[PDB]
Amino acid sequence: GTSSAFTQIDNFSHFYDRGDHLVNGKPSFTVDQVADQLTRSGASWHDNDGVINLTYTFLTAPPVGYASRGLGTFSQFSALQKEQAKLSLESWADVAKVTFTEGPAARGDDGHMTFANFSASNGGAAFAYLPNSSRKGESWYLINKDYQVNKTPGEGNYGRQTLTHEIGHTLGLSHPGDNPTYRDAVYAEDTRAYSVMSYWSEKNTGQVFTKTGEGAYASAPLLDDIAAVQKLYGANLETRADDTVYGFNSTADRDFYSATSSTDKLIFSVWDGGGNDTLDFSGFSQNQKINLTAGSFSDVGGMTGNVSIAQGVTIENAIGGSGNDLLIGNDAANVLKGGAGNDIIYGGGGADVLWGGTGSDTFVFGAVSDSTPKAADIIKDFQSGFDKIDLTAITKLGGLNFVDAFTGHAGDAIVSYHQASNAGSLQVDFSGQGVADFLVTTVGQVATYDIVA
Ligand SMILES: [Ca+2]
Ligand SMILES: [Ca+2]
Ligand SMILES: [Ca+2]
Ligand SMILES: [Ca+2]
Ligand SMILES: [Ca+2]
Ligand SMILES: [Ca+2]
Repeated sequence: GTSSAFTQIDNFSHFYDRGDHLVNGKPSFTVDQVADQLTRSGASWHDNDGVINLTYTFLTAPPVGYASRGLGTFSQFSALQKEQAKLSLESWADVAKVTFTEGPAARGDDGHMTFANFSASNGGAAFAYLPNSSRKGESWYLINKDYQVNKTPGEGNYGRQTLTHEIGHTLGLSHPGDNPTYRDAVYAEDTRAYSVMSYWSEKNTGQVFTKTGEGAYASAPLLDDIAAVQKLYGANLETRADDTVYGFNSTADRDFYSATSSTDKLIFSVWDGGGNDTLDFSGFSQNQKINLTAGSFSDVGGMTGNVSIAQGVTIENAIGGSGNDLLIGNDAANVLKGGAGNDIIYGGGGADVLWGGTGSDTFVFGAVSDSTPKAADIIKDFQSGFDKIDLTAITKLGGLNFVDAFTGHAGDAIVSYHQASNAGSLQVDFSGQGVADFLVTTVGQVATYDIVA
């Protein structure tokens, strides 16, 4: 078998797997299947220029026929609502080839949107219309003494998500399914851990974002939402195409991607167009499980399944926090830093740069191809006696035979050290061809007792 360290890596790596199985008695849908699901109405703005350019207006007066909508008193968006609406619009624009410019309907635009408030509860908390309807572009928001949610929308609260969700609807995204409860969902992932369009909380799928008495809602399009809107209008590859840091020390310039304190409740799906990027969750003291696999979920900031990387996005680096984290790389050359605490770092393919940080860290390898002589991982701060290099997924605990030179037998391993440069290495001949087919180099000596095989 394998060590518990690898099992933990393997477990988390698969913990959020989707497709071809039942969850909560419902079929689990992959991202692509949800994208089909969320665009099942067939409605969309139409372009040609390859981009959908929409204009939008913050209504200053009721439109003709307004009074017949049974909405009561009309009111214009306050400056705060406009501000939040613009951030919400932007977060959609960041991921799909759609643009939102404030202004009156124009001949050259591809459609027009309107935002306004109403005061009669009978109208519902808020609502919008698909782009193929006669009220295409419109989204309305309730505000009265009894319902104050839309009055102060802000990063992380339902007021901001409402804006995001309603705009999503005007873009062509329908709700995940047709009193109803999650039990009536058509697919397992119909919760707001996967999509802001869902009416059901993340607790239905097991994720934990916050506790009772507190609200925590993704401010921007989540994983399936991104997939859905990109299916409709194409992926916007131009956003954040240079190097980008997400989380703490964020350079993404988006409130929902920024963290400044250990108590921040991050709920986002990373959309990124290119460059060498990092998920920096170093400011957190809670245990995290960061997965750089495209389309995968991570447990960040003491929460679970709250962070994800969109399909088609390559994120290269991850920085754990103070807790006992799991860091999982992808096929690219990754820089993974555990931070303080006892971490389990898995590089995956390519030559990775691993940092344990203080504590007692474990560097896991699941396949020979993870770290070869021609493309080897480098653990830049290996602390012998405390850190470990785990090869159990490869050896299945069969053990290794530490020697000074490969004898041609499968399982031979060579622990070397070059004092003059404080550089160490673990070479292994798994195939037994008489030469190393697996290599890991370190900064700091490595001893046979630091290896788990
Ligand atoms: Ca980037
Ligand atoms: Ca990248
Ligand atoms: Ca850590
Ligand atoms: Ca550490
Ligand atoms: Ca990698
Ligand atoms: Ca690797």
